[PDB]
Amino acid sequence: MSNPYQRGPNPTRSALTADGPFSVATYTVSRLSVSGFGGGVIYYPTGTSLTFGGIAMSPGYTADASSLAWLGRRLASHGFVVLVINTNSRFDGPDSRASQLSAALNYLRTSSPSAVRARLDANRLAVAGHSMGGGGTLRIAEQNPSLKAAVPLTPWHTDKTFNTSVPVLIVGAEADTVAPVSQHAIPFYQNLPSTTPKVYVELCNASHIAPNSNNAAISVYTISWMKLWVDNDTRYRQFLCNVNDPALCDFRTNNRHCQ
Repeated sequence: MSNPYQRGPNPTRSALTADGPFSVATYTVSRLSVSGFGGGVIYYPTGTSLTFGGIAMSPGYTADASSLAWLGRRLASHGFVVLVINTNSRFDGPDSRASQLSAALNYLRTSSPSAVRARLDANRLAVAGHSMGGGGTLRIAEQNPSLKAAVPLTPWHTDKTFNTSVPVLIVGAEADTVAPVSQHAIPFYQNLPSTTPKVYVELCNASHIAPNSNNAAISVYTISWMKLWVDNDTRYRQFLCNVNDPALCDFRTNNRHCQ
């Protein structure tokens, strides 16, 4: 076997900025059915009988899974099972959101409808989250080394050091005034262990709400990082190596993923 996990056509930067090749179905996880997180929406591939890796995603300065619907759908369409949670509360802090992400991942493994479980390879799991949720991503990554990848988006957290070996790609927003890049995203990046694969990208002319609507840069880098590590799909290395992107105002990496 070459790469059992590889999915979809050969990628072009262009295709990575709109919904991908797989058809997508959704399933609402009602708040009324689960314990350690609010509800959620699972986005998953139909029209295929391959299994995909799984992603749990936390919303940002709200409880609403709808705020990241575009990106749950987006990642799904490129070949993922994606559970976007609602949080228990509007005001849940990063560490509680880490708990909720944990619960959503267990939900995916143990509790999802048969339609979903069928598309899912529960051995290949990753996390993403906006803001507060992004801080959660770092915490949960620190606690579960078996996660494939973490993608914090304009992350916010009071703690600055996370001891994780999970590959991290952080998206900062240059004009973010709620989680300023130099007090949040960049410290997170710098404090990760030296041996962990990591990338920081900073969106020019974007604020904390940048992840809340369709966004080409967030799309390209999130899809590529997920593909690279969840799927071991090195065809995605090209979007994360020798990067040159006018959308970006900063780019930092230890370049372990270009090996």
